[PDB]
Amino acid sequence: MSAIRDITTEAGMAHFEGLSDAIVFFHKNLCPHCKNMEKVLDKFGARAPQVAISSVDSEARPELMKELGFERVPTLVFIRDGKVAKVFSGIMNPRELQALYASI
Repeated sequence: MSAIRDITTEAGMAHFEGLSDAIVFFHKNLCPHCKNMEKVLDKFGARAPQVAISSVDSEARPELMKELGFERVPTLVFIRDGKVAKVFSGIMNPRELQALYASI
């Protein structure tokens, strides 16, 4: 169990138009690599109640990835005022993810 769950039911620009401060993780089904970042985001969100964090299957949501320029990779996307304010593809530890968020 963790606070980071797959949401396809509302995601992308039409959900971003409603939000003030949020984070979306574009994970994949097969690849073991994506599965780690959920545990990182859980520990990151546990001490930050005021940000809306979720994940989303990039193989179910490929029409969005076309607009941000993503290929097939574990991408963290950060939304402020409904605008993409910060973005990166890959994995990191929860110590260093604090500086990534602080940079925004």
